[PDB]
Amino acid sequence: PIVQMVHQAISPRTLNAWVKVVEEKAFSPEVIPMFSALSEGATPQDLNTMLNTVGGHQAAMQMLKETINEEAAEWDRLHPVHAGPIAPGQMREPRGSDIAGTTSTLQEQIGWMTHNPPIPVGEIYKRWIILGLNKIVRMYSPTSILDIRQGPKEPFRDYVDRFYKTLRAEQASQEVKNWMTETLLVQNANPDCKTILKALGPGATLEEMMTACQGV
Amino acid sequence: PIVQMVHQAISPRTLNAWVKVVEEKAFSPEVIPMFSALSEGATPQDLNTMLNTVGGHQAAMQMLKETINEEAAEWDRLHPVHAGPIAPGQMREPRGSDIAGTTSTLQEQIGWMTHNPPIPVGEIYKRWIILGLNKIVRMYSPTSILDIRQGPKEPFRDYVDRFYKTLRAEQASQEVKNWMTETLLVQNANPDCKTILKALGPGATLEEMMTACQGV
Amino acid sequence: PIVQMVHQAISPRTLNAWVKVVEEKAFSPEVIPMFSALSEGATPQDLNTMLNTVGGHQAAMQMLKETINEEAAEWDRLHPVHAGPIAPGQMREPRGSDIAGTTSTLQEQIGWMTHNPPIPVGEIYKRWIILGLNKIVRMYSPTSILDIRQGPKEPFRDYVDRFYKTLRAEQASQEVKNWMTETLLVQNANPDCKTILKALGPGATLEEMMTACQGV
Amino acid sequence: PIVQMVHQAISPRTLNAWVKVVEEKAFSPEVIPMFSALSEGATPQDLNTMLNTVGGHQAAMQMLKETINEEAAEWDRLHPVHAGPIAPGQMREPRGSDIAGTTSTLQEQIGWMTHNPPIPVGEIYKRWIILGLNKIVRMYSPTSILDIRQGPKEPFRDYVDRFYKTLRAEQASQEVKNWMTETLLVQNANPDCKTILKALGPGATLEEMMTACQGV
Amino acid sequence: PIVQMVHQAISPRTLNAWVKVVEEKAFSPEVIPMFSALSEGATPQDLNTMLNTVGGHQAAMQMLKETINEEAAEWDRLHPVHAGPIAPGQMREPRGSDIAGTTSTLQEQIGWMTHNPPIPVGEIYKRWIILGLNKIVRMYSPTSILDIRQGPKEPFRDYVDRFYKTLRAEQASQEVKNWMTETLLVQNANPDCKTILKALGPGATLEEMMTACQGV
Amino acid sequence: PIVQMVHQAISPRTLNAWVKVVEEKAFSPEVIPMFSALSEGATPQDLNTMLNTVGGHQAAMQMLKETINEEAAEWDRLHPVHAGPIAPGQMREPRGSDIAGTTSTLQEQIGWMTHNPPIPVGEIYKRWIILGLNKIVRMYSPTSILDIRQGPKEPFRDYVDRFYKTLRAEQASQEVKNWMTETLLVQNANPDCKTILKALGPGATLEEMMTACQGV
Ligand SMILES: [Cl-]
Ligand SMILES: [Cl-]
Ligand SMILES: [Cl-]
Ligand SMILES: [Cl-]
Ligand SMILES: [Cl-]
Ligand SMILES: [Cl-]
Ligand SMILES: [Cl-]
Ligand SMILES: [Cl-]
Ligand SMILES: [Cl-]
Ligand SMILES: [Cl-]
Ligand SMILES: [Cl-]
Ligand SMILES: [Cl-]
Repeated sequence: PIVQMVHQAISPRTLNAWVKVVEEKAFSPEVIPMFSALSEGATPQDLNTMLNTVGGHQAAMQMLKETINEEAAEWDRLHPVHAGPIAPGQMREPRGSDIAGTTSTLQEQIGWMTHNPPIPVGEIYKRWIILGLNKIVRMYSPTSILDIRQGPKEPFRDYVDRFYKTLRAEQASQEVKNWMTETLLVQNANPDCKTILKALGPGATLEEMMTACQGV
Repeated sequence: PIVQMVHQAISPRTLNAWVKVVEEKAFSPEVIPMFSALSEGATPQDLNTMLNTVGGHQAAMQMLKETINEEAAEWDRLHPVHAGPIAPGQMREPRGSDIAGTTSTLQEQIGWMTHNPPIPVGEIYKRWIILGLNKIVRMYSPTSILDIRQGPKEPFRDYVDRFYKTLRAEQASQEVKNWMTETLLVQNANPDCKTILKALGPGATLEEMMTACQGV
Repeated sequence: PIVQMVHQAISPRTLNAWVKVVEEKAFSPEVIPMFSALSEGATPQDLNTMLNTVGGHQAAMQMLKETINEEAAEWDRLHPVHAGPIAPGQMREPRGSDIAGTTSTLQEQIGWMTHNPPIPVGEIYKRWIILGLNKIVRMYSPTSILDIRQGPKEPFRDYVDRFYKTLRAEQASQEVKNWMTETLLVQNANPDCKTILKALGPGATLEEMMTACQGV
Repeated sequence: PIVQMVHQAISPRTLNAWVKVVEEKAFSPEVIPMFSALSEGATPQDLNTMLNTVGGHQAAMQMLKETINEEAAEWDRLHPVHAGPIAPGQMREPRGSDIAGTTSTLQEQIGWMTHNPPIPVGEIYKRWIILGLNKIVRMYSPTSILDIRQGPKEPFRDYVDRFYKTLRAEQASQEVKNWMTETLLVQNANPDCKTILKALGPGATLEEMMTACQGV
Repeated sequence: PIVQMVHQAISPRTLNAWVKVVEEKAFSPEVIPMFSALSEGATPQDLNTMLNTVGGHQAAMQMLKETINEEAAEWDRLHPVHAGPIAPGQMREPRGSDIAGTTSTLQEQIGWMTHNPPIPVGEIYKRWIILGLNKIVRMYSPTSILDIRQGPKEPFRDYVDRFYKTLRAEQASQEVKNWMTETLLVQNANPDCKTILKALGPGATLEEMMTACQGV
Repeated sequence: PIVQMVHQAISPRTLNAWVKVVEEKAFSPEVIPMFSALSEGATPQDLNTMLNTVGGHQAAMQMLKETINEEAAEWDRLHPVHAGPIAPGQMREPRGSDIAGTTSTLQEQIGWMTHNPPIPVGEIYKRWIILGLNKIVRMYSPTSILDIRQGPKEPFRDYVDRFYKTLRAEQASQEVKNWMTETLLVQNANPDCKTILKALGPGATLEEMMTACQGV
């Protein structure tokens, strides 16, 4: 990576941490923030390193490649490379494959990221990767948010855990996710607690809803 | 984070330490000082990282979001953003969402924190988070301080452990907590030790109270 | 902490090390040097961090608070704060609560410690804490030094281990501890070895005493 | 290694990490990116270190030596060393054995890598090593891509895992690997899912293919 | 410690390493080089830290105190402190107790070690400690070198291991240890191997002696 | 050690790593590259540290001492120390014992290594140590290369592992080791595979030989 801006190689325990995360948790939603955390300031070389060191899950890793290729193709459409000799004081325009690290050197990647103005190929490629990770996470989620219903003897707290866990893996914008909160959470509660929450009105906090069905 | 003031990415073992803390201890009172300890000099990006890497406990994490949103809304009320072009020498006013890291870049967060005078968005957001963590801890505490009573054969030392453990998780200011100490501790002791402590008078130290009921 | 004088946040494994020490060894005498070791150059913020991250032992932690408050009250008595506007070139007088970190900022704590002449609030508060730790250790020691007596078939070496272990936790100055060595050690040995040591005279080293009762 | 350009010795946990990788995973495809990751900025001395610290697998390590010798011999053919005294301001031409580290000193290796223009002996030798590692991985793969066929009750997702796992270890260029994807994957699926995928047409993504055979 | 010359606090894992060494290996000869290794550049404060963090073994730790006090008393005899006001440009003469760290501050210890000419109180105290450690190791060794005799079916290699292990813990100068090698090793071998070694003559290497009795 | 050229103490986990290597793997060939790896830039003090921290194996450690003494005696023969006062601008000539670290200070060792021209006592002593380590490894190898013969049902790959493992521990130059490869490997294969390899001719690679006897 590059620390704020001097270049550094990816650390053994960063590498190891990422490997263990995928081994232990597969593609559970929290893996993605972990990935981003472990890739702060990462060059495409470091990002590819993290991806390539994953054994197994090669259907997902292939899916991720395609997503990255789609995003790369789109970048090329919007940003066409122009014919001409790259002047002494300047550096060339990056393609999608240069951003994905496959067709660019470490020094070129360092060049784009540090040069003024900054061309953050690390952070661009990272967004493409996270995009592909979301597609995987969402596909690899077994349950739908519509199916999360509170059991008759289930403590509300456990139902809310399942609800927002499943919600975290849903393919939905924030406005849609807002609708799911205000509609489904109360709708799919068990009869006893459902009554209790309906009596609070449709503008009570989760704290208030959780403390309300705490006894029941 | 930023070390005293050069920017740095959050370390693998900081990340891992925070993850294990929540796994092992859930939301026991000591988790909060640990959080603060592990987030010293943290930017909103680093703070969000720590929060987002938590798997499970999504009812609490959602509660935390709402608290953060409430604190954000309050910040906006007190600090209204003004219309105008941000001059070359200056930086824009942060909103609550910029402080919560959701609508601000890493560079902007670095900008506010390092610029003179300092606009410590890291430390502001951290207070909001700790506020929300307290709401969770206090809600997730099973016992009330009123219910902590010494068993007939219970060593005083173990009763005082339970008392100040439960006290640590109570929703109460210091003055109220002072009242609980001077009132309940002696009140809820077992008959034999209760007599002993009453004889010391109402201005004896815990050391004196503990050593007094040490034999009994 | 501050490394010799640039400020730094407390490390994950410092934090973790302190936590494990208390978990594994409770308040055994060696915990205190460990605490001091792990808190070298620590600010009050770092010291409070270490204390607050302890789960359980809240009777002791409360005792420690009172001791710290007593030492704070005493500091205020000897050092009264004066009325007046703090000039541009100067910094305010610290109270006991500023030294205990509860009423002072990190920057103020950094200010006092680095400014010339040095006002070492870190090292002052640390002494108060160690004072309170001793009160706990000594109270939480089950045995008295008077009760350490050598068994009839006990190897002297094991008796000396028990003696100086129990001695380490005693409430006694060095002169009193010197008296205990020269009086009790030989006095409370078993008959066979007691005779042997009496024959050496009252000015023989522990090495000489241990090697003398090595065969017996 | 050399960090961007100051020289450094290879770290204990880099060393250990590489050792454990080979112990745990033998020569599974992901070992190679790990090797490269752990050898970022490595000198030939550091590269030889990593190779020599491997116990066992000495048939492979010998194979690797031969590959390295072949690449070394080829370098010498293309780059013949010229007779003459190396001037004060200059440094000598590296042979293949100098690149492989066997006939060059650490200082010479540092010299070539840092001097302008750069003579990256570290990165050249690394390519030769990775070349030899591929020969081993590919030879040590038990299965052929032609033999990966979906079981009648096998979830497609598991079949795609096996397919792209085995594909990763194949001796094939990208164009050949593209042909294998578009030809064999669908061809060797089980009857029920095979029909489903044929109906999508020959330009559907893996995401679309995987989600299509998700129910079946 | 002080790294070559900037001051630093003792690291968590240095501390922990020393603690585990004593727990696992007690006072086996190799502990002493480990101690010295872990205390490279250590101030008396750091040295006392390492010693004080040892739980158990308090007979030995007390023995060590006495040795340190003896060495301190001897230093004072040879180096008497003179009466007079310490000038602005100078620093005071250290006593034995200042060297042992008990009566000197960290800054004074830093002062003596860094000032020109150097007054290495760290390295002086370290020698006293190692002196006391040897007394302990040698006392705590169960066996004498005279008692190491080769069993009739014992492989010579195992006998030489026992011999030089026991030799390492002996109270003897190098000349005496040389005599033990050339005299006892061959003398105390078993009849079959004893004959073999006598035939080599009295100037053969251990390699030659070990390879000679390898078959037998 | 000294990092490229500022002095540093040997790290806890370097120390620990070396200790574990000897505990786990004794004197298996790969230990030697590990030693060298862990001793990059090491002073004689650091080298002695690593050697002295080994518990057990004292027959080997004694053998190593003798080898070091032999190499030291040889250095003294070739490099005789001259009589005269060492001038202010210069430093003294090192003896073998100064190189082995026994009769030289840390500062002298730093002096020789950093001064121009460089007198690399660290790297000289290291060669002597590795020389002595080879003598041990080779002596402690149970099997001869002549005795490695392929079993009738043994996969060739396992036979080649045993061959080059045993070869690695042999006392032989590269030319002799080349002869062993081209002569014995094929000679000592089992009848079925022996025939197969003879048919390839006497200039086929190990890759070709291994892939040839892969089916058989
Ligand atoms: Cl790869
Ligand atoms: Cl851009
Ligand atoms: Cl997230
Ligand atoms: Cl502000
Ligand atoms: Cl707290
Ligand atoms: Cl003061
Ligand atoms: Cl080797
Ligand atoms: Cl080149
Ligand atoms: Cl102590
Ligand atoms: Cl001196
Ligand atoms: Cl030693
Ligand atoms: Cl030389």
